Amino acid sequence: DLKLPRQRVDLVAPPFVHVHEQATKQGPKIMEFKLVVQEKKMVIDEKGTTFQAMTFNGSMPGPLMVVHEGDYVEVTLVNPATNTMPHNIDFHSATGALGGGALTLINPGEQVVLRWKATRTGVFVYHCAPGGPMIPWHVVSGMNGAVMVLPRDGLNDGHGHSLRYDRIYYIGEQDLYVPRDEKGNFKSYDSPGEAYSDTEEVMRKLTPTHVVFNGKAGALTGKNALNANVGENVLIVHSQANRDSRPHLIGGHGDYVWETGKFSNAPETGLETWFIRGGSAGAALYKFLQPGIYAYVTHNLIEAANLGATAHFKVEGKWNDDLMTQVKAPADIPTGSTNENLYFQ
Amino acid sequence: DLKLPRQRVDLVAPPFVHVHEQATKQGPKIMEFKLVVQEKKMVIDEKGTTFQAMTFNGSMPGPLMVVHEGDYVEVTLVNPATNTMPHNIDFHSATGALGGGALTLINPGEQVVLRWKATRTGVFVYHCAPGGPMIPWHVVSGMNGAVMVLPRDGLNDGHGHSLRYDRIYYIGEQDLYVPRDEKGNFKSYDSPGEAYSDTEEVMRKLTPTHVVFNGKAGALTGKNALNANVGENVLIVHSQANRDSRPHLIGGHGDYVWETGKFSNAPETGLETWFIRGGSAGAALYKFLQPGIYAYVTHNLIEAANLGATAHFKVEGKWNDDLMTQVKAPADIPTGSTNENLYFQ
Amino acid sequence: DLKLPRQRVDLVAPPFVHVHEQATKQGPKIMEFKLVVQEKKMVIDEKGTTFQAMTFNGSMPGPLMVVHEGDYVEVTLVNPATNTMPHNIDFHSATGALGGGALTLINPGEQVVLRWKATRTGVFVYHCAPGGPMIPWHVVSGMNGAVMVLPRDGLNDGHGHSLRYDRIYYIGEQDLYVPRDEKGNFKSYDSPGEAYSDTEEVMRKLTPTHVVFNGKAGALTGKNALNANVGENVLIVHSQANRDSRPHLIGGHGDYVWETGKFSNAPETGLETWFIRGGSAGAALYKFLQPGIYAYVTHNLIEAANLGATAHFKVEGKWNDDLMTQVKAPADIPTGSTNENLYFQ
Ligand SMILES: [Cu+2]
Ligand SMILES: [Cu+2]
Ligand SMILES: [Cu+2]
Ligand SMILES: [Cu+2]
Ligand SMILES: [Cu+2]
Ligand SMILES: [Cu+2]
Repeated sequence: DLKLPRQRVDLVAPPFVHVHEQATKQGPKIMEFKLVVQEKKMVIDEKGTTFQAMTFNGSMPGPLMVVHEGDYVEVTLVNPATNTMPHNIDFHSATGALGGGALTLINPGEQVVLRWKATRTGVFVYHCAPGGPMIPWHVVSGMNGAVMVLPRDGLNDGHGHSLRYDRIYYIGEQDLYVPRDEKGNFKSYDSPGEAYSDTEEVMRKLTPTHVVFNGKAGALTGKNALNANVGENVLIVHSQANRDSRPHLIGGHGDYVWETGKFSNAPETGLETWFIRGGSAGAALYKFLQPGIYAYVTHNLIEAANLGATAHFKVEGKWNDDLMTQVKAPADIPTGSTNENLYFQ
Repeated sequence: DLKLPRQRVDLVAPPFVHVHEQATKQGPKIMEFKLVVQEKKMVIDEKGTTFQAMTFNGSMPGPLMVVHEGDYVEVTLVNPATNTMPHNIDFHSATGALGGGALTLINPGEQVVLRWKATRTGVFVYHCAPGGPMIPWHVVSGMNGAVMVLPRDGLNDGHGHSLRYDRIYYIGEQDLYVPRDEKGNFKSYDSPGEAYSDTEEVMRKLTPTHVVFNGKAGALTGKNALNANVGENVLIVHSQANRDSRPHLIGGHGDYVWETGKFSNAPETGLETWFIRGGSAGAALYKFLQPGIYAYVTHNLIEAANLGATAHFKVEGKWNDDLMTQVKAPADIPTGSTNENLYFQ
Repeated sequence: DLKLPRQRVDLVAPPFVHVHEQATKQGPKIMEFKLVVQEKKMVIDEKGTTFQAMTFNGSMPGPLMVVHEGDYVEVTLVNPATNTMPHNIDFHSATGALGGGALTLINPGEQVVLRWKATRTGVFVYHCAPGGPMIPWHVVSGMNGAVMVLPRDGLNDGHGHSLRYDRIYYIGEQDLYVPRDEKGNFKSYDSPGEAYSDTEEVMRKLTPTHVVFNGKAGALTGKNALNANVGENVLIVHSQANRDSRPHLIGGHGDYVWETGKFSNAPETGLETWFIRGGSAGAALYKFLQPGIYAYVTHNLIEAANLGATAHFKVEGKWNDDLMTQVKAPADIPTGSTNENLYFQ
């Protein structure tokens, strides 16, 4: 007997986001989304390591859902008969029944329809959580995404000023636990079930083998770099359903950062590095001031450079020599420079 | 020559809390507490693994002490002659002498009386800290608790509105470092001293074998679930004296969260997951809106499900279908559903 | 064509800081700094373990640079011909070209001059970042420091009150990854290049062998303790370029803490323990109220006591028995004390 208008949303693969309004004058709606569970082998690194992944909608992360405060979110969760395990969904945005997990457990060949009222603003994790040890294993197998619940008036700076983004990207970070053989090579498996025992042993020691954005090392570099232009205000939503992260935009800042990810809280200003606690989503606005390549990392630089957790932005525009300039290009060290007379010698 | 009234406090075992007022019109008092050190073997997991524990008042965590701003806290620390090691106490709430550690070192058969003025509001860790390597070892052996210093006016939302809790629970999280034999079995020892060398080796690699609430895996599940009712505002104090945590109430939120734990700072609103930095206590208020089981975890879900760090709430009340409802129970996937035509196939 | 006055800054070795003003009436200047890369073997622990370090200005951390909002910072980066590797510098305070890394890559025998406008207030990390796996390896080899960009009006409490420090100390925390032989002994190498392969293997498992302040275990204890006096307001700048930390002043508090480190954000008040996300600098003011030894730690107490991460303050002044006093010195436990009748027995 919820007599509200219904609006179907077509989800898009991360790091892109389905079309939505920021500020709206539309009243509350039943926002209809479909998530289809896909268990499949995926490539996770640049050497071609494969992985028995479990996904919402075939991606790591699952897609970003966007609704407004006071909307109702009606999610059809589908578990195709080609899958081997039960699945469900827990929305950190939702109230009751373990986030909906206690209402969405489906076997292969089943679907279920959950509605939750979007009473809490912010970016939130959603993840599979079937029970017991299956909870971490489904989540670190890739079954996690995020949902953004925007204020109807859109974002503000917590000091009565509207904030509008020109562009939005969703960065889902995934810790992966890939078994190795005696020789230190990553092991391949024919099913998630066959990988489980060896994978739980790696999981137990809490140290990922891979930490990736958008499902694989290099996913958001080279050809798949994130585009932007000088002057654009870009919202960067970052989620980590299992493990902490410390995002940093190399050559940039977080102009406005909700590191705990909830828009009822004023953002922090001018951050270098922020913190996404495992089990949450956060968000950072930045207005690009300079063109060129930016690397977006977790600033555990070992994770960023050696375990997969670097994305790139390619920003078009004119260089601003006032903000930064190379005064003198690399040149031989004079004489007659008196390095040798310095304090620390 | 402190001529204030004296009030003796009877401590209770966590996760319960001794009777106290929130707002008070009482003036500053000397609040008298007794903590008795108990070294003893304890069971820490559901397979019956034992552990040479060191405790305040026989529990992990030690009990929650509750006082008001400007009270004086007079702690009798007792180290019974049946114990084998010196102990002391460091109050993160206190000013001077390493939190009182430099004034409370006692051998077995000794007691000492420390007074500290409650000048700082919030929830704080207290822990043993005898010196050198004994500091981490006493703390990760279980010698840590918390103290709450309430404003005399009780809690507020940082925006001039009173916040009152119906119910308070203290969740002490403990990282444990249990040696394993060649075969991967947990080792048993006859004394804390005999366990030390092997335990320090595990401690050095920074990866707990167990992460538990109230001293053991399963301590706050099944029969020992935390009770609440729909409409109750519940304060959840969480401490971790050694290692970070990211609390999350599955199916709930943090309405008001002091993740750094200090009531001179406005809480954040509507959090999904918060962050307890090792060496601190934090606190979250939540008003239950839905009945049923809630799991309260660290949202490193590997820690939560596989290393012990899950508690349950059992909440009585009437389900609210407006906040969340199962629109359609699990059913076979139509035909004629066109899964196969979806974008990500 | 930047026609501003030029001011040369003489850097000093951490934990000291070069002379500067807090509030200034000086207009924007070109602030000239020189950083000289020094690759050298350094001692990192109390057992004399050596390490193939890479440094700015021969120290871990590199020195603290201090400027004011709207200054321009003109950095001459020097890579002497006695070094073996290329180096560069990334300023988290700077906008564009990967923080300046994309404008400062120099071979041994070269120098380069970078200018960046100090548009963002706070404490920021600077670090070497040559590209790819060399980024973490240069950073965890010691090539990181910090820069403080003060408001021209100096610090404030975010509530319109000026905050002034009597004394400033820069604590650079360094995670180190030292290979071990079959026997568990730390390995020595003749060059950074020869250490690389074995070091990357340790780095990959994300668990430091050492966590140190000012480059070595014990660097800021005993003779090299940090001095202060009762009544002094001390600013403690803490940086970690690669890995999280949770600073705590044992026997003290953070009166005013910018844990994300950016002065456009009001500090938090009265913290026990704060959080420095890897890849950032934060800062805490404290007014000493009590004399004596204070230990300043990361409150992973295993790291603090067993991997090197403890500093000391030695504070001169008169003890305040009102804040804390030993009511009764250690004494035998009465009879007739009824320990045995207590709840937890
Ligand atoms: Cu699943
Ligand atoms: Cu969750
Ligand atoms: Cu002890
Ligand atoms: Cu402590
Ligand atoms: Cu370098
Ligand atoms: Cu960086």
